Amino acid sequence: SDFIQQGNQISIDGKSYPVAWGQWQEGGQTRTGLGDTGAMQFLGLDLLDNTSPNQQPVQWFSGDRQTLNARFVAPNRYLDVTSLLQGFGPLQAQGNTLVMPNTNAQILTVRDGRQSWGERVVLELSQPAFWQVSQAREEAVVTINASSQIRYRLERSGASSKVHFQLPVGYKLQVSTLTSPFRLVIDARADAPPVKTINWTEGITWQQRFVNISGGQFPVTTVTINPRSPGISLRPLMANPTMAQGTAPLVTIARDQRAAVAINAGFFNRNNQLPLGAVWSQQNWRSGPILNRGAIAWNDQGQTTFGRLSLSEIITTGSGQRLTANYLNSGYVQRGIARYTPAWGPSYIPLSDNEQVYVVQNSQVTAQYPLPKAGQQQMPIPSDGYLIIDRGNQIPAGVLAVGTTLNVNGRSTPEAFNAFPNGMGAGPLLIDQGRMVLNATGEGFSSAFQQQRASRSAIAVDRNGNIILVASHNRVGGAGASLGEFAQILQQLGAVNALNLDGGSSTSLALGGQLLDRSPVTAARVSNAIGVFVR
Repeated sequence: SDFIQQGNQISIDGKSYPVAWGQWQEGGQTRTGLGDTGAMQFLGLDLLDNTSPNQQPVQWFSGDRQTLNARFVAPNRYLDVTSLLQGFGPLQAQGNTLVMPNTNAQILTVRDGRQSWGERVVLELSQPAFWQVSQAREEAVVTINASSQIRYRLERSGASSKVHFQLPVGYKLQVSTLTSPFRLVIDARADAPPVKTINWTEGITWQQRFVNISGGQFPVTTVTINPRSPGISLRPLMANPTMAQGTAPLVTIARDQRAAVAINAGFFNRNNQLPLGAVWSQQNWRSGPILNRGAIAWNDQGQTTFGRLSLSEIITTGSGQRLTANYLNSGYVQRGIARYTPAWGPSYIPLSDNEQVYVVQNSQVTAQYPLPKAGQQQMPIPSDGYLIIDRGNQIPAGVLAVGTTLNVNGRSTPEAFNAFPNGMGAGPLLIDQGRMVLNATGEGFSSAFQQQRASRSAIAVDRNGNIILVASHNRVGGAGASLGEFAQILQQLGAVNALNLDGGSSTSLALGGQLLDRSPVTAARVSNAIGVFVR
């Protein structure tokens, strides 16, 4: 009931882009709002530091800043762009797609020059123009809806133009606008993007900062969430919303499952798209913990706990015999007893050779089969039961005869984890009660993993019990953080407890269904995320 019309696409020069929009009635007028992070990325609005979440000062081919009204309609923060774009004629929707107006801009000159921090390219324009920028490693492109050390080249695209950049390693583009005359300014420099603090909605703040440690200066993107704010909840989100197998871009997970904020989360096997580590929500285990790895758990009252999590399930038969299962709904393969429930999916395919499967339906064993190969073949998982998988003949003969009744009882360690209905494993645990506790070897991470410099993701809590989602990439003029450096970064950010999440190309942080920290083309498909919902 918030909108008369709404959609998830805008069209510019005949091409559609993923931007949330809505139109409503206000003072007898039709107003048009665009998701803020979407307007920023696909129109080129500079979002300036604000005060109240309902106000958003912006710069976009303006001598004076303009303060746009902002309204939140889950999962997005919509900026009222009606006045901003008034000169270009009434804004018209065509179903799910808002058609952006023709600004009739032309590129008049292109000039470049050296600066202290790199190089600058200036496009003089006849009118304001929508623009976007994408970068993958040393290749960058500025797309503008205007007709026409570093190297750059213009490509004409009808009513639009693209400026293609080949950049020195470490350099990024910082793009801004000017007036008198209208100009798109493209700066190539290593110390980017600039700092920003946006009060986004009640209980959610987005920041872009430089964090200095001994090892260098790291641009870091954060979203800080007060989990005690009314209507805020967090949920783990799987690429496939109803099964364990699958990967998808984080930004696609965020959009499709309507998360206001999301960060990539758990480790996975990219070869078979299976989860490796704990994932649970509303006491439903999507994937079990492995290797006593770092984990966070929480409830909908905003309470959290951190620790190194393990889960054991005791299976007790109708005679009283006990079996211990150490793997649940996991892509992680070791000798031992594993269990697969409907949370895994409709079927199971053997992950190792010479497995034994016991089919359980309504708490009774109904069948036993060998799964000799690979696999190769496919056991259905009963909707009213589960599968017990024996890897390495750990189950004594006759214990699970057809007809045997079973009870399964699970318990987490540390004991405190049993209180929390939602959680996410990853690792390593980096900070605990203010102290540096990194022990990657203890959590089973390889030597190679330990000496790697990479993009990093984390979830942390500060002094106030606010949750911080953190994405870091390369330091200015250098590599991504080591695990120790990342721990120092998080300590600098005020983390009292901090969990390392999956990093590298997996690192991605979405707000209002747009990536904040990197270009979408550089973000890998991931298995799962932590999502923030505002209701």
